[PDB]
Amino acid sequence: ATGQDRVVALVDMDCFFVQVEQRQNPHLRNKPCAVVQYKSWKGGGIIAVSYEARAFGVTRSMWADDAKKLCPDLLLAQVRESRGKANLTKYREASVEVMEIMSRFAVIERASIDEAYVDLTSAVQERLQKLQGQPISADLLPSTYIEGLPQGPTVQKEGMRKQGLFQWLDSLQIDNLTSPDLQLTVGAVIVEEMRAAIERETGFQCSAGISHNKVLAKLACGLNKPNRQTLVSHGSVPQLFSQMPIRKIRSLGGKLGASVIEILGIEYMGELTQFTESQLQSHFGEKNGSWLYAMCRGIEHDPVKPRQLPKTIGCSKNFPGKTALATREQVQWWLLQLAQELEERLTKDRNDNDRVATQLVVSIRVQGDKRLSSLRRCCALTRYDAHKMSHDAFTVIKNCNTSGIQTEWSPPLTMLFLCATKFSAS
DNA sequence: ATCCTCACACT
DNA sequence: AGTGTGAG
Ligand SMILES: O=c1nc[nH]c2c1ncn2[C@H]1C[C@H](O)[C@@H](COP(=O)(O)OP(=O)(O)OP(=O)(O)O)O1
Ligand SMILES: [Ca+2]
Ligand SMILES: [Ca+2]
Repeated sequence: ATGQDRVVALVDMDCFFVQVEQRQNPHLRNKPCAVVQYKSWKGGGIIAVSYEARAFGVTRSMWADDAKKLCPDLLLAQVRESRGKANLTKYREASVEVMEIMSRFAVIERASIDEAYVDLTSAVQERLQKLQGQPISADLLPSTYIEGLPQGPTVQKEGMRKQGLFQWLDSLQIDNLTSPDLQLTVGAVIVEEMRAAIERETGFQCSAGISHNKVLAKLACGLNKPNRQTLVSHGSVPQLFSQMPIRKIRSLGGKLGASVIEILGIEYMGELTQFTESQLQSHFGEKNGSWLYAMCRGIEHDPVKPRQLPKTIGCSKNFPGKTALATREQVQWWLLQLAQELEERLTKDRNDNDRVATQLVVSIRVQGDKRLSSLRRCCALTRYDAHKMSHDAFTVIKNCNTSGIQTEWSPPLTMLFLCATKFSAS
């Protein structure tokens, strides 16, 4: 079981929110620019950064005022605000554009607002039969890198890419319709078409990874950005993983990746191969150890889920520091703002996707607590009605109020969160 | 004071 | 049902 059964692609829009504003505002194209939300505090937090601005070291999470110190000619687009909070509608809608184009080629899994996995196994099969037995020309792959090539016995980047592609296509066994390397190559030709279709029909540029599973696809995608795709073959994995830091593989970027590194005394993904599956399972659990055992050999079976629609519709606002909501009527007003956006997006969903949400999830944070949420509670969602939702949300969080007064809210609320979930066909 | 999101595992 | 992790 070499884990070469499937062809999987991960497509990822290049600096997506920036492109969305650059498409709409041509003055911003091919310039250092970023997208920010909320202008008042330190110029606004940066959530997306064009590749021109990145070369000055501008990053996400920075304050816009500080980014202007790194890049004085940085241009800024501010996220729409509605009802006193950020409104992402323009980007969800531009996201819909991209998901619908990709869905014309294969079944996709929406992984985030701007990336989708594609299972190309079947599409590659059909294309292999229409392809008689004729060779794959390099012109079919004008923006594809083959990771690990060129090797063996040109100083500029496009030169390297071409030499690597040529070495790869020279040794392609195009007479064997079951060689896994042929299938990825044909998968990559389809992804070139997918990416040309996206750019022509939206103007949005993107990168893609093509491999045999989701984690290699995602890893491959970020090896050659922007506006390029990378094929990571099963055979490339030992050299690729030998110096790949663990935290770079999807889901090892957090506490678990930190435990793998610490407990085992290792640094790179390839070092995991020296351990038995029983050993990995003993340190990290049955499923995490089985998964680590196979993943460090480049094998993973997580399937491409057929799901293009989010499972939850959510809507939240932080109230940091001195702004924490300390009165009962303050908490009521913002729950109404939240419910009002929620209601408007839910009714778009019902009309667009023939489904209804049946459960309302209310979360709050409390000043003094350490974590994202401090409490989560749930009631029934029977009506796309902003007042009822916010009345029901208040009902189910009223007793969190440690205050003895009735008009006050102690401890003050630092976050409000409303989430419709548990959708059913309608 | 990166804010606002979404999926999923664990219990 | 509620919590926590990991990601965009
Ligand atoms: O913390 C965040 N808070 C609010 N919004 C965020 C956040 N993190 C990412 N986002 C939004 C904007 C980003 O454009 C889009 C895709 O995210 P993401 O793929 O990670 O980065 P990106 O498309 O901007 O650049 P790139 O893929 O070329 O590295 O998600
Ligand atoms: Ca992405
Ligand atoms: Ca992206």
